[PDB]
Amino acid sequence: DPFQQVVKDTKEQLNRINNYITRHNTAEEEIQDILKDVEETIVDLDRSIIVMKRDENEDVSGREAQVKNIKQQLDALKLRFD
Amino acid sequence: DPFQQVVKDTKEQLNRINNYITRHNTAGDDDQEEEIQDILKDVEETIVDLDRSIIVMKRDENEDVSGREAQVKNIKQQLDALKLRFDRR
Repeated sequence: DPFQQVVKDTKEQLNRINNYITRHNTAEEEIQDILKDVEETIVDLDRSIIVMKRDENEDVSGREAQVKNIKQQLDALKLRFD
Repeated sequence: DPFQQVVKDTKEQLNRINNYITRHNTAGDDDQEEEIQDILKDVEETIVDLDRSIIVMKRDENEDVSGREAQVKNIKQQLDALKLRFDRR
């Protein structure tokens, strides 16, 4: 699952920057840039969830339309049976 | 889905009864007529179940989304604390 891999690698990337700050705290422009890259990645995750809610509402709508079509085919058939 | 198969199958049954009426403007034999009534019964119960399953699907998928949102909020918290730590260098 793509979503889970992105979450994992980002998690991982964040732990690396953290460890890097720890070692350098015990001991800049690049960290600021990396954090901007990560903020962008996270907004993309947010967007992908939104797309997912949309697509699933569409799948649901679509299934409901199929069941209603069967209902209509049954009703036409009952009438025809009369 | 199995949903899609059930739809497939139920439409097929509907078609077979239609074709059956076409071949019989008056009653076929008792056994034939009763089998048809049973198929109508089957179809009717299947509708209730198909409807019910759409409810379960919406539920399940809503849970999947909530899960994903919680996962993103965790990363975001993890980033925001790092940003502050970086600020305090």
